[PDB]
Amino acid sequence: TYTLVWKVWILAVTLYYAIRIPLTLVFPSLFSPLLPLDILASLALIADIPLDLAFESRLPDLLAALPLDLLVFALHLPSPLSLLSLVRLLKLISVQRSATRILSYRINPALLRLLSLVGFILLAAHGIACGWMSLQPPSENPAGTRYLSAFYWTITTLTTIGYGDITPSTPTQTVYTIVIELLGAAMYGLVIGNIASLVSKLDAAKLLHRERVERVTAFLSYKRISPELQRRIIEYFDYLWETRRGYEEREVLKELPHPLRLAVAMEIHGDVIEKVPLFKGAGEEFIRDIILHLEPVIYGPGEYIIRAGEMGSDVYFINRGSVEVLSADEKTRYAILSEGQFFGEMALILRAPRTATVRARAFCDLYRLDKETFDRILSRYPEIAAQIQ
Amino acid sequence: TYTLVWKVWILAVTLYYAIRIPLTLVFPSLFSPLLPLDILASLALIADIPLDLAFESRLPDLLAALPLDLLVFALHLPSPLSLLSLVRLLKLISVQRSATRILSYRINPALLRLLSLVGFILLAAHGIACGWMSLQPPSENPAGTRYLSAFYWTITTLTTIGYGDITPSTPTQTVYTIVIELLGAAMYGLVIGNIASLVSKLDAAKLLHRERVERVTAFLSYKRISPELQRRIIEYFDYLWETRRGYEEREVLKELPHPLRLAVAMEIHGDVIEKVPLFKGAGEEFIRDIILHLEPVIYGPGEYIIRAGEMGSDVYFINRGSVEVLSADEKTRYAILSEGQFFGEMALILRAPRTATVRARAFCDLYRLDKETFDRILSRYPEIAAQIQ
Amino acid sequence: TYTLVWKVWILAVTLYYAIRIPLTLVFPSLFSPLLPLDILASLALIADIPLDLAFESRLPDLLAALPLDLLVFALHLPSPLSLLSLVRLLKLISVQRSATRILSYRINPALLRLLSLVGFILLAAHGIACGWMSLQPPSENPAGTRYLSAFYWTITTLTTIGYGDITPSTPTQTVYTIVIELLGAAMYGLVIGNIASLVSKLDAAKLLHRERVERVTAFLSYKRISPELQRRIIEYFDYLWETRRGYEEREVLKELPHPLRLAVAMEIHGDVIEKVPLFKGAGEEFIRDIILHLEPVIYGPGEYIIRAGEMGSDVYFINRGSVEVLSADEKTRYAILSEGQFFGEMALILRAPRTATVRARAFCDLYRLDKETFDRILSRYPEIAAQIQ
Amino acid sequence: TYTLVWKVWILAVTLYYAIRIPLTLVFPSLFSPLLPLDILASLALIADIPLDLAFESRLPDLLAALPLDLLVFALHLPSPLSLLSLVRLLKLISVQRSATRILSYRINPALLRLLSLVGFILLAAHGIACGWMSLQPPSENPAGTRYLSAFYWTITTLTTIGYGDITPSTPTQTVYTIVIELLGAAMYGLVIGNIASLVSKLDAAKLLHRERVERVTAFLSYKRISPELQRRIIEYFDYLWETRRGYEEREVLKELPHPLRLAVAMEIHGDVIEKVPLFKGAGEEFIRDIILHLEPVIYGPGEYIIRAGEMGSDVYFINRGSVEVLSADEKTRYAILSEGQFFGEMALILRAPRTATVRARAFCDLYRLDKETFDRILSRYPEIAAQIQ
Ligand SMILES: Nc1ncnc2c1ncn2[C@@H]1O[C@@H]2COP(=O)(O)O[C@H]2[C@H]1O
Ligand SMILES: Nc1ncnc2c1ncn2[C@@H]1O[C@@H]2COP(=O)(O)O[C@H]2[C@H]1O
Ligand SMILES: Nc1ncnc2c1ncn2[C@@H]1O[C@@H]2COP(=O)(O)O[C@H]2[C@H]1O
Ligand SMILES: Nc1ncnc2c1ncn2[C@@H]1O[C@@H]2COP(=O)(O)O[C@H]2[C@H]1O
Repeated sequence: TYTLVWKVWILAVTLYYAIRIPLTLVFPSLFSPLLPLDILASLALIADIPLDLAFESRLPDLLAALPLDLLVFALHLPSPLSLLSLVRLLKLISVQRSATRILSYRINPALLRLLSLVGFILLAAHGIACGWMSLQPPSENPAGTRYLSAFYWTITTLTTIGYGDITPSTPTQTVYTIVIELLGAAMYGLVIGNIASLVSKLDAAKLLHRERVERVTAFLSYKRISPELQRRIIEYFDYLWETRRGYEEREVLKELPHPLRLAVAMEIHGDVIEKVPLFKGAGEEFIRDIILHLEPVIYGPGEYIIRAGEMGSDVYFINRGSVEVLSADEKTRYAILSEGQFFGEMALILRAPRTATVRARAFCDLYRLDKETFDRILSRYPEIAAQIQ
Repeated sequence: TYTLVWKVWILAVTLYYAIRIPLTLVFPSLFSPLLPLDILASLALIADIPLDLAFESRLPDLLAALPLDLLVFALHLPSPLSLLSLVRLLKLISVQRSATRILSYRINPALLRLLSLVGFILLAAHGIACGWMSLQPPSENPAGTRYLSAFYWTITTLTTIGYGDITPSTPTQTVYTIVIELLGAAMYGLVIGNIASLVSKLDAAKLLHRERVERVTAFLSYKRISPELQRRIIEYFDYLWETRRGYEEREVLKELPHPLRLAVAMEIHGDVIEKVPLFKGAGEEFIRDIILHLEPVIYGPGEYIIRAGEMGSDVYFINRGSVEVLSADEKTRYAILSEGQFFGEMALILRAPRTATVRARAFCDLYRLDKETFDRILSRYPEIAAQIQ
Repeated sequence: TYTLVWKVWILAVTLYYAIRIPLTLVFPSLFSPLLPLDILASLALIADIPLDLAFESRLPDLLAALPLDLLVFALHLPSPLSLLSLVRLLKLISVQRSATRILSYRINPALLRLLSLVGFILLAAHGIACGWMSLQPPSENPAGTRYLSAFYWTITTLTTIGYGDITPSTPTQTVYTIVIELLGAAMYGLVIGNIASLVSKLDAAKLLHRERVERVTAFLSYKRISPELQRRIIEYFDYLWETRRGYEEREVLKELPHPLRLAVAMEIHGDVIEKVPLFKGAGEEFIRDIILHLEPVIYGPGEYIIRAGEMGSDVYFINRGSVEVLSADEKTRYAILSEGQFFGEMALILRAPRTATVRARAFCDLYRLDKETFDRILSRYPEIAAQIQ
Repeated sequence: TYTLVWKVWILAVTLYYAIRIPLTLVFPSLFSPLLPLDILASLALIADIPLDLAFESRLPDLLAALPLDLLVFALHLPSPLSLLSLVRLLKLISVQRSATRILSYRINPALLRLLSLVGFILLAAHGIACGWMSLQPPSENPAGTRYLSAFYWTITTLTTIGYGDITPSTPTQTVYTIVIELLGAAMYGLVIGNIASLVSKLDAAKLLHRERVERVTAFLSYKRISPELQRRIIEYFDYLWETRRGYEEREVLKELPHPLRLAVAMEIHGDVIEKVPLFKGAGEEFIRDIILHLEPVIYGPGEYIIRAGEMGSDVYFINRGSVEVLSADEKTRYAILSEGQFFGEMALILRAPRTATVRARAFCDLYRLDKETFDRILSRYPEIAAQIQ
């Protein structure tokens, strides 16, 4: 758990190198003031190059391990022989790999890639400003002012803005500006593509539900469906989006493995069947088997779950909604059933027409178990089929 | 239902603050002329900060509740001590959250996010123009003209255009222009990504049908399918796209819950089975059970639904098309069947070869019920199996 | 079929209006030279406004029907009272709707939307150049040269390039340039989004096959699969992509309706079962029923379809590949089977171990029919079960 | 295998032509110095135009075959009559087609299209620089310097940067700059769209797993699932992503054909059933049949695979994890089972309650075979049902 601070320190030291080595390349009078920090960074990299193998393609790390920057700056080598100090930025590839490895589970990978690209773009802009120094004619200008001008020019170039108040004056400056132009176009396209990918998946669930509703309502309007049924279906879809975020229970449950799905079924509806008087005198295997076959169904307000006098082969367990039960002819209210309650128990023990109708008060979700699955389950458990009969 | 006008008023007051507080920061001679509106806005925010809890992360609302802007403007504090008045824009986050909460169901969420980003970009452009005032050297220029120049510069920057006729002249102006450059690149990328996400889902159904047709025709061309069958399949796909928008009936129906699917089946084909002479003397449960197993099939023009003399185990209910019936050898036209009619009733009561052939005149859609599902349904209802036999 | 030329003429006349009315607004000395074309266009629009109801939201058409442009130009009304002539561009909305309606089936809808946006952008650029005339100070410059300058400026603005050699000089010019800046950013974002949507679906099948291969090979590498089996699976996937474009036969077939799927099965494998000696003395219903249950399987080179001495319950019909049959111990080659041939016929008439092994020479695709479906089919046709026994 | 070097040579020769013919159009004093290379390229194209038919829409190849460039340059034809030499770039279309044909399987097609577009954009930029020469006024400037200026201008235009330090001065230059402006906007939009398409599919598997986890956890949080079960499910999903990259075994296996799936089952679990004492004295057909019905299930740490005293109808084969077995009441550890081992063998030979419980130590993956599939398999093989009983 203590490797996170070490990785953060590696981030800090590699950013310090990325900001320092091109500035020191530009200004030779910068090696000595930051010499202690430079040697500290070098020894940190040396001590980190074996530490990567502990608690874990490695060519960039090896290239950025040995200190080329110290030799070229101490010897005051010319620019072609000092451009080899730029190998310290090979640490950035391994840093980005480690960052994607450590915090991918906590941060959206598209957003993480976008922030990594933004940081790399800022570092590249600093490097391009330093390169702009390398070709700008010498002048009696403060280092801060000329760095501000170079950073302004490179930020104008990368963002494809092109004010034109800072333009090349020498052929080498023109070649460098063409290269930076192409690089800035490439990274601006990368930024826009990353933003587009992030945005297109920002509301994936909402868009999925929207197209789900649109296709259903278009199909219904083709089939000449009355506005009442259309409004009821739209209200059901709105309730589904507001409660389950438009996710069907069956699709989510089947995507889980057998033991996790069994535990989920336990926690969702084990109490509601534990209240059930019929299923006592039975082992936990029978309970798990019957609740693994509970098919959820959502009933809107004013909908008839069943009709009295009809055959009936289903048993319903209320999960989160509230539902009312009326008489056979639906004049008087027998009782009120809420979460944790169940009805239709008479259908399991006897094959006779139902006694009373039950209608949903509001949007209620309940689990329906047909007689086929119940008979299949009790067939595997003859000892349970005795007392129920 | 009266909270919509209150939310609209909150929108208006927060936009007024967003347009006012930076302008008043720029021009000190603006606090007094808009003092009544300022105090009205302040009292509206104070009265709204408890109203959010009624009829419903809250840190921005609390930050934007108390009036920092009134204190700094009355005391004429310097710019570093008056930048704290910008906390009133924390109301914008809650405003955007409320806007996404209230009208997401009525407006495409991608388009809603795009418009919200456009409005925020306009407000940010106004703020950036005000900041451009804050660093522009003082001059004897009208407020309108200098605001027009600043807004022109910031709109040029944000849209990544960069005319260059308005460029920084001071180092602080250069730093501010770099910051605004990065911000404008970021928001232009955001705009382009939002537009790309909106466009990619503009014709999701049409693109789905297009790739559906393309894969089918490529597979058929691989299998050496004659141009006649290819043209017939293409015509069927065109009819499907023009009627059902390329949506299969089974996929749409199975995506609905059991009661809503039952009601949809009711409205689609309850009349066509109510005409059916065979199914009278039966309860509504049997009707719902049989029509819940009706598998829709689309028959193109000139296609043979069945052949006379063949065994036959299907019954078809015309839904929206028109179909013709010929003789066994197909010389004479027996009759014409249209929407609401049905044929194949003889197969349900007797297992004998069919008497006559039936061929589709135009593109007709009808529901086919095989003998297996019918026998399964009537087995559950022995009382219905009596009169049918 | 003669409405296509009329729609093309409407396209030409509305483009002529879009290019003419702003130019004539800019140059008052342009109404008379194009007066015959103007009145011809007006009468064409008048005669077309009832023709839309024949052989087929209509508010833009009604607005663009009556000739506001003729009145304002003849009366030489000022700019605020002549801006009402721009209602003729309301014809563009109906033109775009008709274009999307007529040729959506022949041209990729994303590409069609991109071209429509490009044309609208060109027309808008012409209009913006005309507006640039409307605010440019009067000068002794040729109309062609000033139009070229205005079009250059507007094309620079819309493409977010911003050279800056043409910049506003008056406050009204600055406001117009800000508006055109925002519009150009919006339409450039629209162009980029349309291009991104078009590109993301350019290789949908290829990308689907690529991710299909990648997930399979990653899962196999996780399960420690030898390089031989990995190479065989990669070769099979390459063959599948090169022949069927990565589309599984079952997925394509099940996406078709029952009669079209039956006809496809007819054309694919009716000859190969017509050669089959066992299935003669049988009606076409039995043939269609058995071939509707043919499950396709792809066998790579060197793969064992079955093994001699094993029980065996499958019959295979070669479709497009070439396959060889060896002895029971696989020393001698019994024969060579090609497209249109079949083997495994002994398993249908007798439940005994197979006599010889059969191995694929090259990548061969054949249809496998297990004994379960065959027994189910022949059970429905007892008259066919006689001679086969 | 020797056609790859020929295709590379064609690439080199067509790039040489693309860089040469516009430069020679600009500078008439360039035909003679590169005459041997020109005639070598011409003869290479002539010898390649029949070679395309060997070891394989052809109109561009025929157009670019015959040497129009040699005639116009030798005759020193004017620009309108020498623009016909640009037909040599028709070779680029066939080159791109061949490149997409040869290395699509080895390189991501989106990335390949992006690189092809980048190369075409560089060639077009060179051509646009040459066209900029064609309209630039003659001056005593070195060819290198003026080419650098033209390339700088065209790169500024295409990347939508627009510095403005190089602007048109003549009407023809203005028209050319407008055309290049539109072309640069189009290709920049193409680059951004290609980058967006590449990025959106960079982490398709990771994004799929992320949305899989998000929908599951949202559904569970809706159903009031305790943080313990939520954490267990999150840990299982993390393990699944880290091992199988979030791919379910069933989905991957069913996407393979029957023989390849059979071979995969062989290699995955043939040894673990070869250790099994019960299944000896059985043929390979029975082994393949039983292992083709092995349903994989993933059990997290601390999870109960079965419970002692319960009926039990499953047999589990450990594949990659490690699992422990305890007593019936779970006080003592019976043994330790690892990869290649199996338990639950008693359920196959006798229908009695299980003797001991088995719980997973760490995340273990094992294949569960229920009694239904085993009974179905052994029913087809009566000779195997003897010794097992
Ligand atoms: N007053 C009530 N309280 C609780 N449950 C009831 C009441 N009336 C009817 N039910 C249930 O509703 C069912 C409808 O008919 P059943 O025969 O299935 O058995 C009935 C009971 O399970
Ligand atoms: N003239 C007709 N009018 C209506 N239906 C018919 C006519 N002729 C045949 N049919 C139907 O077409 C069916 C074809 O053969 P069946 O034996 O299934 O029973 C037949 C009737 O259901
Ligand atoms: N020489 C051959 N020519 C054609 N088919 C053959 C030949 N030898 C074997 N077969 C087929 O291969 C099958 C393998 O064993 P069966 O008993 O299924 O019946 C066999 C025949 O159908
Ligand atoms: N000590 C052990 N070593 C290996 N396997 C065991 C051990 N104890 C129990 N099992 C297995 O675990 C199973 C649990 O109950 P069964 O009756 O299915 O048969 C048991 C054996 O297959």
